[PDB]
Amino acid sequence: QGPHMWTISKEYHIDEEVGFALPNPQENLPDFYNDWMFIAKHLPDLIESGQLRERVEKLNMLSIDHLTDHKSQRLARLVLGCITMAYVWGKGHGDVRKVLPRNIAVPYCQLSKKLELPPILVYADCVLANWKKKDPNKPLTYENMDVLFSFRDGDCSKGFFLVSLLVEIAAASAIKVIPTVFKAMQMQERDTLLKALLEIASCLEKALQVFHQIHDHVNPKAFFSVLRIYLSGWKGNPQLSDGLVYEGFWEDPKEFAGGSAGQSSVFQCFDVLLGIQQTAGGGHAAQFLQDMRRYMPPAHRNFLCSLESNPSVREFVLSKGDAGLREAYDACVKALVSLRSYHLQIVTKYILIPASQQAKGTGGTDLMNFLKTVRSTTEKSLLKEG
Ligand code: HEM
Ligand SMILES: COc1cc(F)c(-n2cc([C@H](O)c3c(C4CC4)ncc4cncn34)nn2)cc1F
Repeated sequence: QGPHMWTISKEYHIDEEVGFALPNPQENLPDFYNDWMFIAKHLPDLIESGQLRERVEKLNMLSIDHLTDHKSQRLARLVLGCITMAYVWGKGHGDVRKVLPRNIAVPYCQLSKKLELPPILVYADCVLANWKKKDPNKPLTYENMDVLFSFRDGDCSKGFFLVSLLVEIAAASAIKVIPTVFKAMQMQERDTLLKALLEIASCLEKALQVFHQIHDHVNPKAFFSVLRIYLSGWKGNPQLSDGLVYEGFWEDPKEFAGGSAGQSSVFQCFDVLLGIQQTAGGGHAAQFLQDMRRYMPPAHRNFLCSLESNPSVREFVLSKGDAGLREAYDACVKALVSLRSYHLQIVTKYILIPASQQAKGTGGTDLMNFLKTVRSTTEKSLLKEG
């Protein structure tokens, strides 16, 4: 019949409440994995004391066969991924391990192959599956939430991961409007389309207000001098120029990029929907965002290329000579420009200024240039405002 997004199929694994985030993540693994759980839950103490690497090297190789459902496999990825970052970087002062012991590398790679995700911590692990409600009968607010794992005391990982998650959830409230958009275009329902675009804009405007909470829960000194170390990967990294050896799984060292919000499917989703061709051309920013799709869960990666197969919303609006429809489309693009402009100020506070008192991103190239290119591509998609 063809690529028609008239409904969001349950096979895309997009939750009605939390969107691309993992709904009600599992907190405990079966008892068989207690040795992994003790290490993952005590990374601040084990790293600070210099005992982390020895505790990891003492592990027996545990089979992944006892992780029988999706949520336990996602929790185990988050546990193994946090342990791997702590093992590779240690205290973060130049003494790096270039070989991941087989006792963790083998189950980590087996589980990563099973979930079609690389054997490195991704945004879907440390943001989308790394959370819980303190009280299940209370709403999804910062006060009623916590992360499952942190790297070091005072690293601000709770604030950084949770505010990223909250923004991600706020933007997700617009996903349910996508089938209304495609259906209104197919059925030539102008008023329905206009109303749907304004609702998407409203959601993206609310996501910016949610972002303001970053200042209360993250401090620049801790983010840049402490958390930054554990967010780093091994692709174009001079500290691990050939990548990491996953002992017992692969013969040669392998390179994988560190976790990135370029792996967020909700932001890539609205750029695709609005025809902001962030992945077009052969430039660095476009190549990076396309590359980050292979670091997203497979159903979410599938949702994005499915959106790309649908008719263009931008081309539909551009061809109508309808001021009301063009304004509603621009309200969506404007809300993304506003988010990106505010995020540039956040990056200046949390990265640029601390770095100046001491910038390359996950892609190995200047992060300010990447962000400004992404923002500029969005601003240039406005049909009028200039
Ligand atoms: C302490 C605050 C923050 C800092 C320092 C920060 C830093 C960065 C950096 C360095 C990048 C470039 C990509 C990379 O190198 O991995 C990036 C991209 C991005 N960030 Fe953040 N970020 C912050 C907060 C947030 C929050 C709360 C969100 C909400 C989900 C967010 C969403 C994004 C998105 C979607 C991108 C991809 C580029 C774009 O779509 O404009 N960031 N961020
Ligand atoms: C030179 O100094 C630095 C360079 C940097 F690249 C970073 N860095 C990288 C990320 C990453 O993209 C990220 C993540 C990941 C954990 C998955 N999660 C949420 C998020 C929101 N926006 C970005 N997010 N955030 N900061 C930090 C640095 F200090």
